[PDB]
Amino acid sequence: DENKLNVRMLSDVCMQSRLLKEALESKLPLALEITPFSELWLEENKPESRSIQMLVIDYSRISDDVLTDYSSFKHISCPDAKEVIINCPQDIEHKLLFKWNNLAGVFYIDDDMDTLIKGMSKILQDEMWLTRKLAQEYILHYRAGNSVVTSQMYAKLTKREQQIIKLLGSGASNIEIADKLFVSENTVKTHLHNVFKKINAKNRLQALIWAKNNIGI
Amino acid sequence: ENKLNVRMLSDVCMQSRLLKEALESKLPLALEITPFSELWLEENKPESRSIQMLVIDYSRISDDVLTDYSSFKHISCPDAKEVIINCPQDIEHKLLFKWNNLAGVFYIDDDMDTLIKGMSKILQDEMWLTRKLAQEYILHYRAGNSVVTSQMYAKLTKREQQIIKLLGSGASNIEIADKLFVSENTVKTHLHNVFKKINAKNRLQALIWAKNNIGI
Ligand SMILES: Nc1nc2c(ncn2[C@@H]2O[C@@H]3COP(=O)(O)O[C@H]4[C@@H](O)[C@H](n5cnc6c(=O)[nH]c(N)nc65)O[C@@H]4COP(=O)(O)O[C@H]3[C@H]2O)c(=O)[nH]1
Ligand SMILES: Nc1nc2c(ncn2[C@@H]2O[C@@H]3COP(=O)(O)O[C@H]4[C@@H](O)[C@H](n5cnc6c(=O)[nH]c(N)nc65)O[C@@H]4COP(=O)(O)O[C@H]3[C@H]2O)c(=O)[nH]1
Repeated sequence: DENKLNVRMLSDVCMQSRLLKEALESKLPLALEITPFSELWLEENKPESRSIQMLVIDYSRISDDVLTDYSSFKHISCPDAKEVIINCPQDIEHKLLFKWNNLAGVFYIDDDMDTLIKGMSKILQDEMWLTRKLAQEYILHYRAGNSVVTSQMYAKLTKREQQIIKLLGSGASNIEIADKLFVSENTVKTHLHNVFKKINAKNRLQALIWAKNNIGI
Repeated sequence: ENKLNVRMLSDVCMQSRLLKEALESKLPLALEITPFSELWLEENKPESRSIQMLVIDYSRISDDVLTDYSSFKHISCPDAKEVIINCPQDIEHKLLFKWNNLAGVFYIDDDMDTLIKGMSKILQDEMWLTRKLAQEYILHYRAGNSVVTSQMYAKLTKREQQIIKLLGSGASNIEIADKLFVSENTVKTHLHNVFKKINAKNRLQALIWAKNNIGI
């Protein structure tokens, strides 16, 4: 429906998902389609993807190897879409949540539907549904001048590889990188191919988008 | 009681609880949710013996939890009915026979109206099986066939096969060393290598495995 909010839920399709989809569409002015993380890469360049206004991210189906796929999907098709996490672990580390650049709300593995509908309805009115502590962490962090939280994959790279990535995620060219590290152009090309694991970049654009969101000062 | 004691093997999450609510509100049953990975903790609880139905969520199932399942079923609720949900449309019928009390299958794309319709037929002691699936049962069992040999079995070495096959007849350690003319501590050492592949925490799991996985 043209009237409704275009929402895309990253999860399995199954009895439960479809039940959830039904439950949401019943009580809120939104049109939800389900797309598994594994299939995200196929939606990246579809025209209808550009119309998503909200991603419902099912944390209980998330994994490190789908993350690069997510980041390039977000940036390519719907960078302005809000993001909402469901099934978040209670004991989750606040800074791990900061990678969701448009995080609008978090719903926890043991939240009931009363809560999901109450929160979702507030998000749809452009409110946030964040916990007090979580809110406080944002403020502390950001207000104190910090932005990106450097991920774990990065810290697992060799020195050459780190240096080469840092630059990439500043938008440097291959040749630009070569010249800053005093190295052959094909040299850096060869490191990047190694770096496309486990960052998991199917290509350069991906990695470059990975870098911008995953490696910070 | 007054309600059927149903246990659903699945993740706990928004969706699962939604499903549980949806089920409990349309049928006379009391559902609790227990994740596969956590099944071994429930194996020896008193309340596990009260389970009358297992709703097995195929989408959350893997081979490493299977031997955990078969020992749980047999120790705690061998007579409980089994009902599969989120089954792949294209699943190979023979693979389904390992559920000794299968009563119903629900497929990845079945809607709730179908879930409620079948569950009610099951609660009336009817089955919710596809025409072909029913047919495959008859063809197979009618022709006197029994356990379908797993893929895990076919993967281990002839030595290990021979030793397992005998275990899955209920032979002793020494009885096995003696049929294969081998050292008693030799068979013990193969079993350990097998328990790893099979995923048996112990010998009991192992032999409950062989019974359900290594006919004929
Ligand atoms: N009277 C009052 N109490 C407050 C307020 N803020 C926090 N609390 C208390 O602190 C508990 C946990 O807050 P939370 O971690 O932010 O976690 C909250 C928050 O994440 C969400 N939530 C509940 N209601 C609202 C709401 O009206 N607005 C927003 N933005 N979030 C809410 O649900 C979670 C648990 O809700 P509770 O069971 O109510 O549990 C709340 C409530 O007992 C407040 O402004 N007024
Ligand atoms: N009028 C009639 N048509 C039959 C009969 N048996 C099978 N069909 C036709 O065959 C289709 C697929 O059969 P199925 O694999 O058993 O697959 C069926 C079966 O697994 C289940 N189902 C539907 N209704 C019933 C029911 O009343 N009893 C049982 N036991 N299963 C049902 O849902 C699946 C899809 O159902 P359908 O959309 O109806 O699609 C059914 C229906 O079009 C029958 O006895 N009478």
